Amino acid sequence: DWLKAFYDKVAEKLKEAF
Repeated sequence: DWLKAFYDKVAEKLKEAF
């Protein structure tokens, strides 16, 4: 579940970025 966690966490950082 930590991975489902790194997934949304990756789209969040990339969301702010661009």
